[PDB]
Amino acid sequence: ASTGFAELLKDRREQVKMDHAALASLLGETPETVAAWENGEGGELTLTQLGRIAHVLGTSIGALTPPAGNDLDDGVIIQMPYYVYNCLVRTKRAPSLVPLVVDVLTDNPDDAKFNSGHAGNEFLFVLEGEIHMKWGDKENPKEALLPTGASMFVEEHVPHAFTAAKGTGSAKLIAVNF
Amino acid sequence: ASTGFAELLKDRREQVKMDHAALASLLGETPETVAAWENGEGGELTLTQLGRIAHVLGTSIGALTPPAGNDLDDGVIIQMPYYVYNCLVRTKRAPSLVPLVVDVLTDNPDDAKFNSGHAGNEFLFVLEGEIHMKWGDKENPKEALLPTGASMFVEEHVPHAFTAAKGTGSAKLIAVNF
Amino acid sequence: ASTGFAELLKDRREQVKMDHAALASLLGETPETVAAWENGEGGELTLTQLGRIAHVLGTSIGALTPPAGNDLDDGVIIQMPYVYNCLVRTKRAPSLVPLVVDVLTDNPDDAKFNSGHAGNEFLFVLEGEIHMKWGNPKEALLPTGASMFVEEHVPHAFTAAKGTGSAKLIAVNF
Amino acid sequence: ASTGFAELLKDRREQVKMDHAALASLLGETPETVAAWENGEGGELTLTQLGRIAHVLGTSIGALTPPAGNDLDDGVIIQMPYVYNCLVRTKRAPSLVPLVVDVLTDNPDDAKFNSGHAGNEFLFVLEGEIHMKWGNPKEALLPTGASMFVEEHVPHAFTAAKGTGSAKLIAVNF
Ligand SMILES: C[C@H](O)CP(=O)(O)O
Ligand SMILES: C[C@H](O)CP(=O)(O)O
Ligand SMILES: C[C@H](O)CP(=O)(O)O
Ligand SMILES: C[C@H](O)CP(=O)(O)O
Ligand SMILES: [Fe+2]
Ligand SMILES: [Fe+2]
Ligand SMILES: [Fe+2]
Ligand SMILES: [Fe+2]
Repeated sequence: ASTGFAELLKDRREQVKMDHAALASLLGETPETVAAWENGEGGELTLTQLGRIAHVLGTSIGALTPPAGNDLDDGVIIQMPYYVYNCLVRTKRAPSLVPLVVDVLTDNPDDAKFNSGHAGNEFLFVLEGEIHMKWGDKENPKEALLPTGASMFVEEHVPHAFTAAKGTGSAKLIAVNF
Repeated sequence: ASTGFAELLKDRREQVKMDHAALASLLGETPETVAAWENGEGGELTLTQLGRIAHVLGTSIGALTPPAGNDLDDGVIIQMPYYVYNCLVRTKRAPSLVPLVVDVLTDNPDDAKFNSGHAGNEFLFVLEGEIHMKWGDKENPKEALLPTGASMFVEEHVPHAFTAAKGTGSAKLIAVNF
Repeated sequence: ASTGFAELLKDRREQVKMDHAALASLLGETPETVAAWENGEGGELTLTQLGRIAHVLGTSIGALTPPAGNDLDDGVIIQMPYVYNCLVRTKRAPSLVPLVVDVLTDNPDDAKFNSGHAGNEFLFVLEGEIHMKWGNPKEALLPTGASMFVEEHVPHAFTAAKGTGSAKLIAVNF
Repeated sequence: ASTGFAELLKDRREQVKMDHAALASLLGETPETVAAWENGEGGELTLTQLGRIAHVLGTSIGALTPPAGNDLDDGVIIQMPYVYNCLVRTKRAPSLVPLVVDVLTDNPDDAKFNSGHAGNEFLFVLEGEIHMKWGNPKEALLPTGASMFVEEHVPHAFTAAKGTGSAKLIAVNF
């Protein structure tokens, strides 16, 4: 984080044609301190201070910090084996990827509590049982009965909810947010 | 396609400050014909001709044609239920999404024929049996044994191959390219 | 175009697990015809036909066609020297449209609005003084040397300052 | 920053099915502390600590922090008027760095190279004549009014034409 910030900070400062002294003057620091940050010593900078640094450099904290990181072994990562979520493999190389095996333990559609929508698309596959899906306007939603083997796609932000089909006991589906 | 091209063409032409006559002069057409295209009559234009139109407008055919389209019902789309691929739900709103249930009928790892890699990331989940996965350099690859319930992530372009574990008969996995 | 399409078609087809025959039936074509397109023989396909091919493959025409192309000389392109005088453009950055605009009207009371662009815009006052209007509009009198940024979709108009005759701006859309 | 982080933290946490206690244990914090961060009280978290929070949540610090912000006035920002004279910039388009460069060296034999930028660059010769070098370099003598495009990462240098004293360019990085 500190090494990444060090590199990114120096890139942005040079990009806006500021020297150490110029940047220091806008941040209540000495140019020696800014030089220190560009040397990896920014580790203890606060979120608040980071916001100010991003601001004077006309950018975001995100632009001054390193990407999530690489946790892959030559391109891949493997994970061994009302609602219980069994989280599947995730990776910093694709942060929005959140795959899950969901056991649905309520078979009363009236218990379907709607989301407000997701950032990111979602793919679903019914592994066991039958699912009663609802989506859209929670006040008056669309509905579908998804039997085992059915597959579904839910676009970003579309609110949804589901339970197992009425009186069918329980259902299991795999849900992949990407 | 014609209506979309009509709108996009007129947008680009105006964006580069060209009038009908100017654009027509670069394409061996009359300005009336270009006006016609911007009126939805470009339907019979050839791929070759489209390439030339994109070229003189300093852009790509893609920039002059409409996006894939919307096949969703209020945000969602549902599909009812050596290798056999059972294609799951797809959508033009997320073209790169290609989910599959793969039945692996060869349990001889020596039969694993490597890919050359995918455009797009890939999430996998072993539904049945045990999978013998290989990835990377086909000449000397990485390998892992994925039992039922295991989940895996393969980064874009990483070549891979798989069969069921030696002498285990057959395996089944769900593979989601996104 | 034909060769780029041949490569992208094959890739997409393989991507959706379709063999020549599978794709051909959906289009009402023979499998040899599809093989021919992937052999670079798709040059005469019409826009409408491309739309059908993209549709059955669940994608766009753009996803099956090559990028703009490269017109740079080792990464560079140069151009030697209301009236629009178009500056250098490149297929490597299509949305870049730099211009030298001659503003020949100096009656702000009669400026006309450009309902907004798709894309941001950077401007620099080359000569004279400009009277800019945007967004009961927001306004600004801008002397030579002044610079400005206009966000995508923001409507705006320009005129030379009241009775100053004319002015020049550099406008860079990107 | 604190409020943006509070919102993004909660969203990401919910996204990975973690309740306050689940996230707190991984960080060696109490669940009340996490609740406090989502209550906008994360202002004093250090860069290193943010790195740990992002790590356990399998994302980047950037994904948990707000966008640059808005400094426009109804979509517009203006700026009234080798030496770099910085023109208008905006947090709504951070990579836009327009400049008026005073080229005070007129000995091409002694130009020095900028090993390439991250991002494209558009240039326009304001005054005098420029001697550009890029990429045994490629070269070009550019009179006033000439314009040019330099693709990302392409090394380049500028000097006024041999013995012409000085020149001025407008360089727009985007
Ligand atoms: C829990 C929420 O109500 C449903 P999810 O997050 O699985 O989409
Ligand atoms: C068939 C190829 O060899 C493997 P896939 O396309 O499932 O990744
Ligand atoms: C400079 C101006 O932005 C040119 P217009 O938008 O009116 O085409
Ligand atoms: C105009 C030039 O591109 C400025 P530099 O790249 O040398 O910083
Ligand atoms: Fe969901
Ligand atoms: Fe694959
Ligand atoms: Fe404009
Ligand atoms: Fe440069």
